[PDB]
Amino acid sequence: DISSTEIAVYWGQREDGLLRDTCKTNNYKIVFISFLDKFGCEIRKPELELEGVCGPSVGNPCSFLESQIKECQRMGVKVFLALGGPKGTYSACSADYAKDLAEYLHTYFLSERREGPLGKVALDGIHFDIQKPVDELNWDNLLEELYQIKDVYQSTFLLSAAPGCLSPDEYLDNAIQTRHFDYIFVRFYNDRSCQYSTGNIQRIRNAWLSWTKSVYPRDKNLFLELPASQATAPGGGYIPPSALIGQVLPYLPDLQTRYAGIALWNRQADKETGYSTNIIRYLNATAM
Repeated sequence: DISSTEIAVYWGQREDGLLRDTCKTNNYKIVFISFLDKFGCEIRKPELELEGVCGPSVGNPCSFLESQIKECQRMGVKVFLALGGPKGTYSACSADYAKDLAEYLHTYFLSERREGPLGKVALDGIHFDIQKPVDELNWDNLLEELYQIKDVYQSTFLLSAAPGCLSPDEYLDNAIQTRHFDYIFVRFYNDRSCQYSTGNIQRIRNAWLSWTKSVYPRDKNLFLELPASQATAPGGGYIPPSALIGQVLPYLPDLQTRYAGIALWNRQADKETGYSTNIIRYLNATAM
């Protein structure tokens, strides 16, 4: 229901501030470290670069984040690594590379097995933000390979995706049809066919409906990914918090069985506008 809303947020740029500060707000159940955005056939050991935050090009090692990640986790925040995003050159390449990459993710991010880009960590999941890949092949294979690893090691890490709001998604449909994703964060913005606009919820309600049919199993596994400010939604889709709570959420089909919460693009914008804070105030403690 609305009261059980969980909030995820994207973090990974200078303007987002500290990962620690993000987690310690208590506003978020999930933080996506964003993004591993340079990988593909001949990239044997992908390197993490967080814009203005860490990586070889910045001169501050991403491994400094290990302690912050672990404190996030200790206070119950799930920390995911997000693949892809709006920039970079990324490809799952081939069936073979999909296995190599899944193993890399497991070894270096999901198991504390070796020192990796974020230090020695076991992240809570891998998030497929496949919005601008080289192309559409092999994302299903990557997901399959990660899913199989989880079974090999009886791991608890989660797998999630962020498709666009018109179903079927051009890049992620085959992956989503495997049913291996735990969570789907549908990007209801930058698309007039399926996003909110002032006084008009029909397109977003209809798109949500479409996604409830498209995504199996029929669990509480669907989130709305939304921009946290008008400026992070140049193509539209921003939903004022009062409208989200009053005009949109109550009217989502299968709200009571499918709705898990929302994700906010991005931490900087959320800080600027107070979006999640306001959401929590309303949906949370509507009556104390």
